[PDB]
Amino acid sequence: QGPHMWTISKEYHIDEEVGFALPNPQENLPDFYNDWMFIAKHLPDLIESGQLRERVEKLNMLSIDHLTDHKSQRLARLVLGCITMAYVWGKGHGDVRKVLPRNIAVPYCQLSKKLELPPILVYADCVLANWKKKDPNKPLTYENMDVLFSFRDGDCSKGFFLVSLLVEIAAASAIKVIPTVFKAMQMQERDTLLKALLEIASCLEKALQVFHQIHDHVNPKAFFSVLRIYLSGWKGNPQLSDGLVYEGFWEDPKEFAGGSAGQSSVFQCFDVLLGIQQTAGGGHAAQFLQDMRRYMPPAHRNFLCSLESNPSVREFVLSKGDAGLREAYDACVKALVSLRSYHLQIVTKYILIPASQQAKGTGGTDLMNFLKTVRSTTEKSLLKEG
Ligand code: HEM
Ligand SMILES: COc1cc(F)c(-n2cc([C@H](O)c3c(C4CC4)ncc4cncn34)nn2)cc1F
Repeated sequence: QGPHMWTISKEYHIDEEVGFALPNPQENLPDFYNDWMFIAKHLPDLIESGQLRERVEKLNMLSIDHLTDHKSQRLARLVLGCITMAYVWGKGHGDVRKVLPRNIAVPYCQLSKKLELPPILVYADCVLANWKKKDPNKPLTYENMDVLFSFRDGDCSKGFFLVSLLVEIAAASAIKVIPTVFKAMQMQERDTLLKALLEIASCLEKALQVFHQIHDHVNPKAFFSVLRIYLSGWKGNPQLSDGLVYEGFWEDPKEFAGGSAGQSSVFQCFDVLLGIQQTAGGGHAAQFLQDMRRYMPPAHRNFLCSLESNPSVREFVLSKGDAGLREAYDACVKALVSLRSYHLQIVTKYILIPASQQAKGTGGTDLMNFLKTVRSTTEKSLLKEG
């Protein structure tokens, strides 16, 4: 019949409440994995004391066969991924391990192959599956939430991961409007389309207000001098120029990029929907965002290329000579420009200024240039405002 997004199929694994985030993540693994759980839950103490690497090297190789459902496999990825970052970087002062012991590398790679995700911590692990409600009968607010794992005391990982998650959830409230958009275009329902675009804009405007909470829960000194170390990967990294050896799984060292919000499917989703061709051309920013799709869960990666197969919303609006429809489309693009402009100020506070008192991103190239290119591509998609 063809690529028609008239409904969001349950096979895309997009939750009605939390969107691309993992709904009600599992907190405990079966008892068989207690040795992994003790290490993952005590990374601040084990790293600070210099005992982390020895505790990891003492592990027996545990089979992944006892992780029988999706949520336990996602929790185990988050546990193994946090342990791997702590093992590779240690205290973060130049003494790096270039070989991941087989006792963790083998189950980590087996589980990563099973979930079609690389054997490195991704945004879907440390943001989308790394959370819980303190009280299940209370709403999804910062006060009623916590992360499952942190790297070091005072690293601000709770604030950084949770505010990223909250923004991600706020933007997700617009996903349910996508089938209304495609259906209104197919059925030539102008008023329905206009109303749907304004609702998407409203959601993206609310996501910016949610972002303001970053200042209360993250401090620049801790983010840049402490958390930054554990967010780093091994692709174009001079500290691990050939990548990491996953002992017992692969013969040669392998390179994988560190976790990135370029792996967020909700932001890539609205750029695709609005025809902001962030992945077009052969430039660095476009190549990076396309590359980050292979670091997203497979159903979410599938949702994005499915959106790309649908008719263009931008081309539909551009061809109508309808001021009301063009304004509603621009309200969506404007809300993304506003988010990106505010995020540039956040990056200046949390990265640029601390770095100046001491910038390359996950892609190995200047992060300010990447962000400004992404923002500029969005601003240039406005049909009028200039
Ligand atoms: C302490 C605050 C923050 C800092 C320092 C920060 C830093 C960065 C950096 C360095 C990048 C470039 C990509 C990379 O190198 O991995 C990036 C991209 C991005 N960030 Fe953040 N970020 C912050 C907060 C947030 C929050 C709360 C969100 C909400 C989900 C967010 C969403 C994004 C998105 C979607 C991108 C991809 C580029 C774009 O779509 O404009 N960031 N961020
Ligand atoms: C030179 O100094 C630095 C360079 C940097 F690249 C970073 N860095 C990288 C990320 C990453 O993209 C990220 C993540 C990941 C954990 C998955 N999660 C949420 C998020 C929101 N926006 C970005 N997010 N955030 N900061 C930090 C640095 F200090």
